[PDB]
Amino acid sequence: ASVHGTTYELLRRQGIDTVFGNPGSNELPFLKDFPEDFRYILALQEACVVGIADGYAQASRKPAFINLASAAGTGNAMGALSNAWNSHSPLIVTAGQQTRAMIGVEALLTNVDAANLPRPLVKWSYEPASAAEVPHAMSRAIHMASMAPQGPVYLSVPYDDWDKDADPQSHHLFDRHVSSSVRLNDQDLDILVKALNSASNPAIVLGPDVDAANANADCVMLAERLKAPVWVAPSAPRCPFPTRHPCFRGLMPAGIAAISQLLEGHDVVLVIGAPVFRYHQYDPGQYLKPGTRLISVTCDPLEAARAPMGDAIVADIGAMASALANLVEESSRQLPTAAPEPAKVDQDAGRLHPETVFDTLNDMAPENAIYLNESTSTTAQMWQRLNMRNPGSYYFCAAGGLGFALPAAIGVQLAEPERQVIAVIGDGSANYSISALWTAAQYNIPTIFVIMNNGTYGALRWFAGVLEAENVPGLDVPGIDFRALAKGYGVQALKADNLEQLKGSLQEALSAKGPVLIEVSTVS
Amino acid sequence: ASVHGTTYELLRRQGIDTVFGNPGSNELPFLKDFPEDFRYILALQEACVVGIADGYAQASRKPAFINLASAAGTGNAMGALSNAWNSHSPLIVTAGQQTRAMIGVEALLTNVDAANLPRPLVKWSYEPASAAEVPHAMSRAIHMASMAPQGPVYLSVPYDDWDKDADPQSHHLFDRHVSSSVRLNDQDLDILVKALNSASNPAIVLGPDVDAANANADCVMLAERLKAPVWVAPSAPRCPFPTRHPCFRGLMPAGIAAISQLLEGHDVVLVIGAPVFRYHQYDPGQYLKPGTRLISVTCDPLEAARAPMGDAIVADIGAMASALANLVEESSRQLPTAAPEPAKVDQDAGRLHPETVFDTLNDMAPENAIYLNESTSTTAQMWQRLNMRNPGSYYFCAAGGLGFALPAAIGVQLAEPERQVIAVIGDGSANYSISALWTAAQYNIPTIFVIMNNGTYGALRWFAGVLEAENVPGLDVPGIDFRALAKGYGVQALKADNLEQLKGSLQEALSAKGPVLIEVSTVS
Amino acid sequence: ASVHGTTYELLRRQGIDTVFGNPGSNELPFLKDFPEDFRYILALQEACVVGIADGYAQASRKPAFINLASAAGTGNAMGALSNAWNSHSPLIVTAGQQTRAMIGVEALLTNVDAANLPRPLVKWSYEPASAAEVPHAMSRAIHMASMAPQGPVYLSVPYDDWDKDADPQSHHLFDRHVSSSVRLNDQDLDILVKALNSASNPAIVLGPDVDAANANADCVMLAERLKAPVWVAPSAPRCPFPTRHPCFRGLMPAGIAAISQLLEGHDVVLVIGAPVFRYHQYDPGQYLKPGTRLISVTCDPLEAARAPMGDAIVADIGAMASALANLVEESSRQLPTAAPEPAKVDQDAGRLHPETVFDTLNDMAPENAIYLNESTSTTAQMWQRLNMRNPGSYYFCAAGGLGFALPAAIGVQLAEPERQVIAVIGDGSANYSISALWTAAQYNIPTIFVIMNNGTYGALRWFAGVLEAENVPGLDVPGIDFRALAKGYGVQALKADNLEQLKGSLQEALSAKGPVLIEVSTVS
Ligand SMILES: Cc1ncc(Cn2c(C)c(CCOP(=O)(O)OP(=O)(O)O)sc2=O)c(N)n1
Ligand SMILES: Cc1ncc(Cn2c(C)c(CCOP(=O)(O)OP(=O)(O)O)sc2=O)c(N)n1
Ligand SMILES: Cc1ncc(Cn2c(C)c(CCOP(=O)(O)OP(=O)(O)O)sc2=O)c(N)n1
Ligand SMILES: [Ca+2]
Ligand SMILES: [Ca+2]
Ligand SMILES: [Ca+2]
Ligand SMILES: [Ca+2]
Ligand SMILES: [Ca+2]
Ligand SMILES: [Ca+2]
Ligand SMILES: [Ca+2]
Ligand SMILES: [Ca+2]
Ligand SMILES: [Ca+2]
Ligand SMILES: [Cl-]
Ligand SMILES: [Cl-]
Ligand SMILES: [Cl-]
Ligand SMILES: [Mg+2]
Ligand SMILES: [Mg+2]
Repeated sequence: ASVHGTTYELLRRQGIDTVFGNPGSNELPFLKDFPEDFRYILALQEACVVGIADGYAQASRKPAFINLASAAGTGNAMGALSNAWNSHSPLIVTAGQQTRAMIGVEALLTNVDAANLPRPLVKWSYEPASAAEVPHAMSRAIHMASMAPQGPVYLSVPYDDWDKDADPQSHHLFDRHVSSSVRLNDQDLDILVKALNSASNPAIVLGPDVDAANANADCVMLAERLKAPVWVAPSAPRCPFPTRHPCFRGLMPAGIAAISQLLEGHDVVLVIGAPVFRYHQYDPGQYLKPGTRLISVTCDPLEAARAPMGDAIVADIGAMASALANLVEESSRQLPTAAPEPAKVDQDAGRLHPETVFDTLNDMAPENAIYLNESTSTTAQMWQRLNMRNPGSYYFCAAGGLGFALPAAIGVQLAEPERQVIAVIGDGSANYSISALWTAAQYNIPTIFVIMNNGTYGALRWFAGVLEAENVPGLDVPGIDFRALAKGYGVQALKADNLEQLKGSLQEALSAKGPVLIEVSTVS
Repeated sequence: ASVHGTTYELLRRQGIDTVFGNPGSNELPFLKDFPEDFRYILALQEACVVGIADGYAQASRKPAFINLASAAGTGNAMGALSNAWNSHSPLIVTAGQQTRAMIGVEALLTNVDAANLPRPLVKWSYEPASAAEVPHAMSRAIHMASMAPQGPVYLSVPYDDWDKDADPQSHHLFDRHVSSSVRLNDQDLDILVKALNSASNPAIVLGPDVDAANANADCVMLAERLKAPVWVAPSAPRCPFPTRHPCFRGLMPAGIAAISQLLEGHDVVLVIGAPVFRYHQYDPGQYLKPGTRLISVTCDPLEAARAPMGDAIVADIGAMASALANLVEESSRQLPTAAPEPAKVDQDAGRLHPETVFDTLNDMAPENAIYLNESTSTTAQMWQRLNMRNPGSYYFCAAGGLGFALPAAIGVQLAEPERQVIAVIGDGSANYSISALWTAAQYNIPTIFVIMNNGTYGALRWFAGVLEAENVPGLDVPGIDFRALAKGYGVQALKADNLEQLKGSLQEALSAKGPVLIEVSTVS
Repeated sequence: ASVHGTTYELLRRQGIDTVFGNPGSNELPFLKDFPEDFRYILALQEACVVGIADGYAQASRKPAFINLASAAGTGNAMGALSNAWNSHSPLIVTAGQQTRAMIGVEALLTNVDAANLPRPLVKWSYEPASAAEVPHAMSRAIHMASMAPQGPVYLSVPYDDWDKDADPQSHHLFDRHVSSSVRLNDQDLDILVKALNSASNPAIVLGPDVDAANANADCVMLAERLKAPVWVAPSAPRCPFPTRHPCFRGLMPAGIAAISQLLEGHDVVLVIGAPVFRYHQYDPGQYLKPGTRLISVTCDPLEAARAPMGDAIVADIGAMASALANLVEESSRQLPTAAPEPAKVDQDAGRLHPETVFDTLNDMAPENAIYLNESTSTTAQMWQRLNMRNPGSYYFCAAGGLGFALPAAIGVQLAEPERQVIAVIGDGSANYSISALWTAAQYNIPTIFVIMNNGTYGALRWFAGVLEAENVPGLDVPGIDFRALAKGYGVQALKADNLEQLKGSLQEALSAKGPVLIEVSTVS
């Protein structure tokens, strides 16, 4: 067998059946004779390719396979990889290299020092030393992406390798099963459970790796048993808990002092599946107040090492959440009472308040909708206003890199064809990966894109306000017609300049058979 | 408090009380006011510093702390770090940097691009962005070295940082407990146990991480229950099993074909705490024969990813070995019978056969001796001839890097003051880290060094033989007087030119109160 | 032809005829059939191999070729490479890699991520993607080491490559001539010359790249024409000027304030072949005083970029020094008068003052002796007391990394068989690369080693004094018998406990036919 045949068999045997890509000449020998059981999803720029694959992997809870055009294609995707690193997304990023005979002279399209190119944003990065090594290297890439803590990996392959003879002993790669589904030993787990049972006022903080593990329901059971309030760790890339469950307390502010104040009076704080903590703003103070002990369960040694406080356990989040949920006692304390409904913001017949948009989405969207957020100035109100009952219902750029939500919403919608995906994206953010719209049109992936148009980089204006920073250039983005951009890429386009029109536009979008973009005129 | 005071308190609170070092000017501000409860162990060159620390960490089963002289000191230690990487040794390697005000001009002793210097031989490498970050970075270094899979880490600190004010919130670092003591979830563990119980002819292969975890006794119980032969994985850095236990079958040859042949007819092969596999010689063939299934338990995702065959489970070796030993059924098969005694090689009254040396050591050494091996041409016979009943009884350079055993034997002896350490080191290997002898003399660490002197790089001569390689230069090392070298560094020196003298020399060495070097004249 | 045959022909055609090495199994297929016109120089540890090659390259003013044992051998040499980087030494460092078929499984002796290992201490680092690329990669290594600014490079070669068929088109590599012998364009050079001619009180500062270029005599002509005092830039790795020439003013102190004070009143300061500046101690103040303009000529863009003051010209030092020396006017100012003789330090009949040792060496050594310095506390007095009339007369570890002078002195002596080499090395420094002595013995390279024995790391004691740092551990190195160490490696050994004996020992050493080590008892 050839390296090509053996590699596609390895992929198929490891559950991979879709290639997200934008092709180049070094990749044509990989893509030729493309197997009839595989699906190729084309996107027009590599930030889009990787964003789509990332949404697909996150929602499907399995690795996604990517093929990019040598160094330039890889480089165009590196902002996307920064988000993927922070969300622990299992992405197998492959790129073609020049023919081995032409690497030394650095012919056009030679990826120089290839394995160094995507660092430090990948778990593993490699170029094989021979053609027959390629299937083994691909095996390594699959498993390195998939083992806890999951993450992106990179493999560069000289284009002449594919037609060469494979090692027949590569068949041993095909059915390898590799597990990191592990949890704390019984003795030490019993110590932790007893600490939780003995707490007089426990709190729980949950991060994205809970949703990635589909540990949400187990965490609900855990919070109910412990009668504990539940927060979402700051800068949340995913939603790990039903947002109208009685224990739910919302998104933590991304500040050191703000978090220690929120946790004050809680004697044991159990953090699961989050870094401790993804702060953002400068908000100096105490990491914890006296009287609060923190215990973190994380899938990532790098998270455990860098926490500035608390104990940590490095283990699989699904295995730990299940074990804890089933081992803790039923506390006789009273169950926390549900947060009140958010207020209705006054809304006239003019431009939309973001609060109005979120309330209307919550009113009209199906109860199993999936939301994506890249409307940076409105995140707190989004979290308060969307009832998200189910797992896999929310995604936000995990490293704060704009250009994620628009393509990721297409990948999530491909992963979850029966759940309506609604991406809420600011007018600034919408441009970064605008060409991703084409893929939704071409494959008829019926994502709904809600563009929040206020003409400015709102979150930066606000931050310039808190800095008292005068004369900052580059904060306004006037003069973009998003309906025309949608038309440009073949996506149905609507515009909502007021509440009446927003409702009408959503009704049309929700019953459409294809992707729809709604440009919403929002308040400055 | 100062960064200096806070950092030493963090070290003390995390169980660190010894600094292995060779000082330079960038390190003096760290080493000043050296705490009276800490111990500084000086060595004369950095391969020696790190080799001593490495033996200490491996034998003590806890992290060792190192302080090296900027870039040059770090660089001199990089061969030592290659071994430490392969043995998963928890080494916290620190080095001083120029004062922050002088880094930009690249004053003498500026470590340029410092964090890149020890890559790829460290798990984590870093220089903090400010003085107040230093204690947090040190915390990260401690935990990154100590979490499974253990390994060396690197921290560079500008010398002006130590006198600066620490963050008072650094006190939260002091008592952090971080655990990776995890094992496979119950459901999947039950599947594995049933596969082991159902095997008709199981075999067990054990690697160094078993000895590192002190999982040896549990693996004995496991092998006894399964009535299974036990091999040591190839290129063994440690001994994971009593070498005269009835199940023991010895060191596997480091070849692909040789291993698949040895495993033929075994239906399930359980590998614990080893890469799959650390082959060395070219020996092409089948990874496994038809009919053999392999299951690997490893502490290291990188090992699981690169195995060319078999299933894998990534977990703590101590936790897994304990669980398996206690969950498997007692097989009704007959217990394997012990390997026969090795033959006595004919020995005249002249130069010593290596076999004679090992037999004599086995006869005379205490039953709790600890051996180190850097006699590269004699490893197979060493493994056959030393009865090593106890854990922690054997060390061999895990990446094949010479210059390990001589300093490591000093560190092991410091770690295990009641167990006589005996390092068996070839005349070629002895030179790499010869100056380490001084540290044994100065601190009166009573290691015994047995120099196998045959005047040549024997293993390379042999390999040149199998290659039919003629006219290879550089294979002979005549003209070294090891007794004079020992005298040079203050270590008692003896010479054994025949068996009579070997016995006499060992008797003297074994009753000595200090380190002793015996130069043994061995056959070409 | 094979890759082996083609590669040795390329080496021979590019002027390489000597391999400095310590062999391992991955290198045997390179070293087999070693050409009869090449010379292999074995050393016992890789810091020694590279130090010897470095002295050889620096003194010969041509590249030196090195072959090391995979990752461990490379790593053991990395302290040596730190010095080589700072001295711009043209070193071609090669190492063997595992066979391509065994790289993926990471068999023992696989150099993982090989090209990253020696970074950031090399100009270029690479592993070829195929066997037929090896000669081209070697060509690249040769030229990258040899082009200004010269420096070390690294090439890793899988051992199976050597026997494969070469590309016949590789013959075009053999006679390539690559030049960087360039100087500033005529127009801008005329501007510089006019600035020098117009200066009322010029000074000249010279660094190691002047001696590397053999630009010394041209700089003498330049200083004589300009009637300018001449200093050696701080932390000097080489001597660029006759030390008793009337213009010579000695070694600059390695401090910011000290240098600006020395240069005060000089209106134009021309720096040639040095960084601006290799400061060491913290000595804050002005980079230059008002009224001083600095102009730097450097072979190294990295030096020009990081200078904190002055203009710079990046060009070949030999070409620039020649052009300037021949273009400037003869100033009618008076020639500077020579520095006075240094004082004779009072010396009793006991332990030797370092000043006495240097005075006696100056009295007895030939006028074309070559000195190496690794006696860190005595450098200022060494520079004042040795009359070094000729180029290539002084070497000091360019990155401050100890372990350079002992092996480098052997390489320099091999490069300059008619010039007596005398290495003056402190008792602390002597241990780092002590095994290098063996190579001097075995090849009968008649270097003289003068060990300055005061029992302590003197320069660090002094620095601990200026820091007022109390309780610093690890500063004393008692209990080393250097005569026994020399005996151990087959080198004639003498001891000088007083002046009478020093004179007697030097007389014997100077007339000896082989290497000689003299252990000198010096004052604390
Ligand atoms: C790739 C990239 N570029 C720039 C930014 C910086 N940035 C920018 C430009 C923001 C403004 C986004 O504007 P928007 O219209 O999408 O949303 P808002 O008006 O609600 O802030 S928020 C933010 O962090 C980024 N995070 N990622
Ligand atoms: C740092 C380093 N340098 C070189 C080698 C290569 N090497 C060398 C030089 C060997 C010969 C060791 O000679 P010895 O006298 O210690 O033992 P034997 O005579 O029994 O082989 S075995 C081997 O792998 C190495 N492994 N590590
Ligand atoms: C590899 C390495 N390790 C440690 C140092 C630190 N160091 C050390 C240890 C010095 C003392 C040298 O002692 P010596 O006996 O050779 O000479 P003096 O007594 O004259 O200082 S000077 C110095 O910078 C270094 N520069 N390089
Ligand atoms: Ca109102
Ligand atoms: Ca509502
Ligand atoms: Ca906006
Ligand atoms: Ca016989
Ligand atoms: Ca016996
Ligand atoms: Ca030998
Ligand atoms: Ca006097
Ligand atoms: Ca004199
Ligand atoms: Ca000294
Ligand atoms: Cl358990
Ligand atoms: Cl479980
Ligand atoms: Cl010109
Ligand atoms: Mg990069
Ligand atoms: Mg490196």
